[PDB]
Amino acid sequence: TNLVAEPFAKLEQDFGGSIGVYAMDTGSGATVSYRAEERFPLCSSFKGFLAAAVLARSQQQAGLLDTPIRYGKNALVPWSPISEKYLTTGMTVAELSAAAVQYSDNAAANLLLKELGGPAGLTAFMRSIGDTTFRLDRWELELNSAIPGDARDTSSPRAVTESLQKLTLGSALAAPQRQQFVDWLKGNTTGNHRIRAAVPADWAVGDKTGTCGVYGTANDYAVVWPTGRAPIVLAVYTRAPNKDDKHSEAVIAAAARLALEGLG
Ligand SMILES: *C(=O)N1C[C@H](NOS(=O)(=O)O)CC[C@H]1C(N)=O
Repeated sequence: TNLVAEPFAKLEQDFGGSIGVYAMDTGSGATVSYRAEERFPLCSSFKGFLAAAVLARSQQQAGLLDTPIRYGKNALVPWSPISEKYLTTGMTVAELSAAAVQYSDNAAANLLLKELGGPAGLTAFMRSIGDTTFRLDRWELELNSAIPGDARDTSSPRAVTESLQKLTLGSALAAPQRQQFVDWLKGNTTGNHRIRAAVPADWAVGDKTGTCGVYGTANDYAVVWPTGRAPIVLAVYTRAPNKDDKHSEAVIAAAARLALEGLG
């Protein structure tokens, strides 16, 4: 039996789908795992790892992050509020990266993906840090289709958490670039009702959300710094079997609460 798992199973049954959770206490090595190795659509959440890959490239291409990109109107797609606002100005690669992370800007994500050689390029970066699960296959907006059983544009809660740790706390990025990634995550604007809602207000959080919407499909991943303790890294993903099934932020927050509670 798995008593630790029963509250999660209860939660996803009330929800009407599947919830996937993985949390790592980087001090103790303790973990909390629920459907941790099943695939879930990435939706917008891929944009965190996208920003990381751009940061890694900027270590080896001098002035890359400072480079202005003067994109045209044909680079724009729905829900690109920052990219639209800066259309007549242009944006640096840094600014695009922060827009992708902190506002989930779609156009900014597509412009950066192009710089890396498209979804296959981001996938190759993820492989280079030892992540064999992550895959990005399509661009915005098609990557959000979230069709049950389609492996395209998916990862697992465990692989996400493991890769997040490597990039934010490990050595996969050089220190200045690691700190930039952490700062982008900390300044995220879209995650207030997800993992941030599960966390004491005095603990620092950096996160990135995803919301495909269809098939009850949404997610959040985070690094959490509890006051006086090593950081906790975690990922919460949801999906559901019917196209009209509605995602729930509350369910992502409740799952996060159970992970933090289950840790030692
Ligand atoms: C990503 O899943 N999305 C981008 C945008 N904001 O969502 S997020 O903050 O939950 O990441 C709208 C939904 C979506 C998309 N359809 O591109």
